[PDB]
Amino acid sequence: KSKLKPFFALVRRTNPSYGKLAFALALSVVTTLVSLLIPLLTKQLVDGFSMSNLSGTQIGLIALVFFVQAGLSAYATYALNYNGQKIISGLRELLWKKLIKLPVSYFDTNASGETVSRVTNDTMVVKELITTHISGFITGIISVIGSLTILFIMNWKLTLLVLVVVPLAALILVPIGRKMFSISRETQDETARFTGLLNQILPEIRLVKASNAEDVEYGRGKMGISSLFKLGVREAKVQSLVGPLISLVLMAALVAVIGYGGMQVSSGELTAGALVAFILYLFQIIMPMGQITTFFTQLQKSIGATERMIEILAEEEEDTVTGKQIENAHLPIQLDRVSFGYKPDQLILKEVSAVIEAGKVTAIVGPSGGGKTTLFKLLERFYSPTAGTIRLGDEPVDTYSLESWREHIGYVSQESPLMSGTIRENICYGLERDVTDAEIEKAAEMAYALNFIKELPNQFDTEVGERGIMLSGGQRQRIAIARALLRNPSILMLDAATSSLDSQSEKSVQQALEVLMEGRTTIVIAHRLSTVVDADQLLFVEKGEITGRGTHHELMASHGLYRDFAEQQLKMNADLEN
Amino acid sequence: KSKLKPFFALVRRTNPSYGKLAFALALSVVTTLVSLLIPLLTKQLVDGFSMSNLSGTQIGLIALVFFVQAGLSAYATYALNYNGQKIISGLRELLWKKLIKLPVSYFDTNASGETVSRVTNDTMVVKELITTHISGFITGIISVIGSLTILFIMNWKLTLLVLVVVPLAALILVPIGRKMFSISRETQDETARFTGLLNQILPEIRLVKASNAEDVEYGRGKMGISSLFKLGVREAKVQSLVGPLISLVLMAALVAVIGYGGMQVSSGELTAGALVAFILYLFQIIMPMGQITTFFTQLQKSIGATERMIEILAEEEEDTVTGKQIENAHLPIQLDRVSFGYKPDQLILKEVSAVIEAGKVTAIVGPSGGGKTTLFKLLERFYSPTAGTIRLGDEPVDTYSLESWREHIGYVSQESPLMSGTIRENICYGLERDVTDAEIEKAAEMAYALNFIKELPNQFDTEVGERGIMLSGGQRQRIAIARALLRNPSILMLDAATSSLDSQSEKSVQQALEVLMEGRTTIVIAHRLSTVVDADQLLFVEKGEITGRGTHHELMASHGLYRDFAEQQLKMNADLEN
Ligand SMILES: CCNc1cc2oc3c/c(=[NH+]\CC)c(C)cc-3c(-c3ccccc3C(=O)OCC)c2cc1C
Ligand SMILES: CCNc1cc2oc3c/c(=[NH+]\CC)c(C)cc-3c(-c3ccccc3C(=O)OCC)c2cc1C
Ligand SMILES: Nc1ncnc2c1ncn2[C@@H]1O[C@H](COP(=O)(O)OP(=O)(O)OP(=O)(O)O)[C@@H](O)[C@H]1O
Ligand SMILES: Nc1ncnc2c1ncn2[C@@H]1O[C@H](COP(=O)(O)OP(=O)(O)OP(=O)(O)O)[C@@H](O)[C@H]1O
Ligand SMILES: [Mg+2]
Ligand SMILES: [Mg+2]
Repeated sequence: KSKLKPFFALVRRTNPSYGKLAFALALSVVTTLVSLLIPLLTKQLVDGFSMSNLSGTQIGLIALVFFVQAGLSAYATYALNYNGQKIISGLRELLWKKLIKLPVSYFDTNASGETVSRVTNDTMVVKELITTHISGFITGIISVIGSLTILFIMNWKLTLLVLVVVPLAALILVPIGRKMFSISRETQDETARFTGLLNQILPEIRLVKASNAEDVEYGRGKMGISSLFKLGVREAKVQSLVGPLISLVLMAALVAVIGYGGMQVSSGELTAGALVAFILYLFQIIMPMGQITTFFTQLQKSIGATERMIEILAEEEEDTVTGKQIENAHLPIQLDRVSFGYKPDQLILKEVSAVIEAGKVTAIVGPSGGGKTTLFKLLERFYSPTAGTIRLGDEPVDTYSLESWREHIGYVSQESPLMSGTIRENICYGLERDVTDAEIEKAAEMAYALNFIKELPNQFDTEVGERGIMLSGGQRQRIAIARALLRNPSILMLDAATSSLDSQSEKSVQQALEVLMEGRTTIVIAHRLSTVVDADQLLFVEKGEITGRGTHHELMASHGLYRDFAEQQLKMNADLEN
Repeated sequence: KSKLKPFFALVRRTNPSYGKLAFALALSVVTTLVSLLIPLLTKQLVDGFSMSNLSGTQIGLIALVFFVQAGLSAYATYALNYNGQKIISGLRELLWKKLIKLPVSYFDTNASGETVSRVTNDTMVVKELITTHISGFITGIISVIGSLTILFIMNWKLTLLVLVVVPLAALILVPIGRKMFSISRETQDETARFTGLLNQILPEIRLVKASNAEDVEYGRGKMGISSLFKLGVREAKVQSLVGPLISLVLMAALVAVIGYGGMQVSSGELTAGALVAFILYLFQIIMPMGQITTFFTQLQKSIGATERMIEILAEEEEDTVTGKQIENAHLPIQLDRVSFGYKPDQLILKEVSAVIEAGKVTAIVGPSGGGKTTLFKLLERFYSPTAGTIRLGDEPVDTYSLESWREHIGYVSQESPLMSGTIRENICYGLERDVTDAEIEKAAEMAYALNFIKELPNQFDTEVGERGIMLSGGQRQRIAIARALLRNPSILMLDAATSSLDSQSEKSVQQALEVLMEGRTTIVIAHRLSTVVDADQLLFVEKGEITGRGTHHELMASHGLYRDFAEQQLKMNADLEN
């Protein structure tokens, strides 16, 4: 609560803005002083400099130099802008050091398309306030206090009148402040959701063109713009209510300076020139009051923009803490009852319990929707179990720091996602070492990628492009297997890595992986049982429960379901010749 | 060329801005006139209204009402903002009516993750110019011309001097204009590329967390921010060069009004008060000159921002033109010498020629990297062939309008992409009809989806989230097959639709599809030959060439390769029991 406190804390966590802004403020206050000084000099300076010829020759250069001193007020502007930029740049670094550290559950919950716009399109709203309206506020406040002291030395009562009228402006501007806050929050939310929709539509352009939904999607993208337009005009329709109201307040103050002006008109007003000058300076003060009002409305709008970004920085990332660096990684992974559900109500794993042997092939097999890839996401500690935990040699897996547990496990996903860039920026990813270009090569050959990656310009960059769309549906899986094999991992985890590639490449990659990972522990999902018949252990997973565990022969002889699960399989290939 | 012409054309293609802006301009010019009028009245108005009390009682209300007429200058501001918003909103509709109409080749070429920022983060730069600096320019120009006529009626020569000095300001401000243009273009390009990088990183968060590349990716996201910061400070470092230079120009003009002032000081300067007033009004004119300079620099920056968006609107979309609405769709698709390459140099299809029979199953089978999905992208006219064309009943497929050709062909891709939203927003997509709930069902039951879609809260929305990540890798393929089966298509095209689902679901979906699509033409890719043994025709595709075409038995007996391609397959399943 008290939005100003968290906003200024979020700004003050961007430290190096703090230094030169003082110099900026000093230059601005001195420029404001010289602005207040110029007329008081210039009038009697005209009569004083009656001999313009002689005055301009020697002292006239002063009348030039002060002007370029006005030039050195421009510096203050640039100063602000530089410091201004640093603040928003600081903000982006904060968010980009938080977004990629939040646990994956936050990204299953919040769709990450929108948070990207939170990083890119929100802080650009914080730019305008810091860049201009802070200078506006400071010059306005100093000019107002100066004119206040002036009129105070003019009068003892009418200054009290205006200083009481000002609080009325505060209480009449508060509701517009709240409305600006609410409108800015909804507009920033709407721009975030719009960019999310558009980023989720465009990369799927093949689906749009093929389903013939160009028109429906243009409509659903137009209805998103129109909810910006209204939220981009209603806000304007509130800002217009700062123009009259402020003047309206001065109107009352005028009646005030008239009312007491009529009340004091016997003793006061004897120097009616004093009253006239009072009114003149009231005009001169109504200008900077408008400036201060613009700054307060912009502060409320900026808080309304960043009140959603002020909680992405409070989400508790979770990286290396225990530091118990893994030392063996060659132990059998034990699972004691390990139950887990993405949402807390429904359970997808109901007291699973298996023993992944060390240095052998264990195949998690089962019908779709059974909860296998979620079993790996448990086994790689993306999430954490709700029931009892995993162990290595009777030690819980929460005793080893995550950085020492993900640098030992090479995990090929069901999608085999690629990122835009080179193929040497996806075959080697995050490897702190310099790959040595004999290593990228042995890894690709162990994934049967060296054949197809030499027909193109090279390993060099067949820029895979966005989501690896410049490669096939089989070549990108081969590249993902290569990325997993490059790290020389102790525990391998293939989530159907031979899914979308043909039979020949399947046999080759199988031979290579079995030649390499002989002494290490491997866990493969086999959607078609022909590829894991030789596995050492099998885990039949159905509905989040491990129904049958054992070798292929004993399980198929003891498990009724899996036999059919194999038999139909056999039938098709047993039908191939006849 | 001549950037102002294309920019104003791009704005004028947003018509309904055009109307109320005239009212806005009239209100602004009248407010500028009353601003120029106020002092000339107010001085002798203090003298004439010395009554103090009698003037305020009856006529004093005028001194109030004109102030709220100042309030009705605020309207003009809101007017601009409203019209301002409409322009940028208009722009977004233009781009969103162009981006989803460009042929897919443009999206293979230009990564779409940057064009999304071109739509969302560029026009927000056009907002500031239209919202404020157009009013600034108009008031400044009118005030400058008024003061020019004033000083002209004061003097016949010194006004010529200042009107000659102004062109010097033009020629000294041109280079800053060009620098602002270049900096704005590079900054907009950099923000686009940054948002592209970030949108291609974040949705792959599992890959980042699992490859342990949190630190490398934070670094590659920080190096993107720093190239905004520099491009966001260098621009500021150019804007600061408008402050002094303009004043510097006035400096010369001062010497000018002094120089001829000394030249004419014999005849002129006899009314030295005239010279003093000339200098005073030169100050009063140096203010609006700064305003006009700000507007010109902002115009150059806005052109620098939109000079990349002014060509996305010139890319020649390609939708329904010939209008020869397809009438039969039950003819055999003939392929004449066809050849196609994504880039013009390398050919991926080298004179392919096949005959997809009408009402039968033709299976395109072949090793990965062979060019099958590109053969479908030819057969669905995403791209167009470079060699001879496709035909239906001896008629080229470029004789039928695309809208009548994509509403007849249901095409399941290799990725089976989903979009965030309901499952009833992906099982039925772009269908103009109301999709009864009995139809969504006889569809999702034909794809073996009715079983898993009832365990969850319902068809309603087990929101599949961004890229369908709230569903499995098999459930989303089943949903994609459902989306293809819902449209009741004459030509079906399954690009490995039974890839990532288990054997039982494979058999069920195969039985359902063979029960439904018996009278229609189907084309399936089979990566594992057990699923298309019963197909009527086979197309062995290797390296973009159709090596063997025929039934399974005759081809396997006549084609040496495919036999091994089958035999090894058999071996694994022939090894399953032993
Ligand atoms: C929230 C709406 N925002 C505004 C509110 C404003 O209120 C004003 C009250 C004034 N006191 C009572 C007369 C005077 C003098 C000028 C004002 C101007 C103003 C400033 C510069 C040039 C002309 C004017 C102007 O409006 O012309 C009048 C000289 C003004 C401008 C804006 C943008
Ligand atoms: C590109 C840099 N942009 C600027 C350039 C500027 O040049 C100015 C030249 C002037 N003529 C020669 C004296 C006067 C009078 C004021 C100026 C101001 C100015 C305007 C309002 C209040 C104070 C000042 C100001 O600088 O204080 C001086 C009164 C000013 C402001 C900015 C932002
Ligand atoms: N955010 C989520 N990520 C992954 N799975 C989720 C999520 N939310 C819910 N689920 C549930 O998890 C299950 C998918 O995980 P699972 O491990 O079953 O995939 P899978 O077994 O690899 O699928 P398949 O066997 O077809 O490859 C589904 O039943 C789905 O309802
Ligand atoms: N933008 C692109 N989109 C698709 N393919 C491209 C593109 N650019 C180049 N290609 C080439 O197209 C070929 C992939 O298309 P192809 O039809 O061979 O995929 P595929 O045969 O379905 O792959 P698989 O058989 O493994 O599923 C690759 O050789 C690749 O080099
Ligand atoms: Mg492919
Ligand atoms: Mg799955």
